[PDB]
Amino acid sequence: GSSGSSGPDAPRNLQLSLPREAEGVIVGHWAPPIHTHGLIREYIVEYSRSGSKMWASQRAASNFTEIKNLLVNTLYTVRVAAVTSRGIGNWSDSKSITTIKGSGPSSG
Repeated sequence: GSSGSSGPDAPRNLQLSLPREAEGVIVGHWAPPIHTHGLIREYIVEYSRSGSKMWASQRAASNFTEIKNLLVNTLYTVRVAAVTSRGIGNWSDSKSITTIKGSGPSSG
């Protein structure tokens, strides 16, 4: 219900990055869980703007995903969770990453 016991079920080494060829996008990466109740069907990735009660979760075949449709120069919290035949398990150590507005030259 509410209680929670941190376990290996969830992934590790959560490192959020940004595509140098895509704006308002966040590439969340992680590692496989040390162990799992059963065969891992997939990995869900939930994200929400530091200032917004709206979390968006999506399915990811690999150990990473690409969260597009985001605001540049804005703190975004990402979190991955290992899914099993049953359902979603513990949530990985949520991480924060500040987006950027293009990684090009500076002219004005």
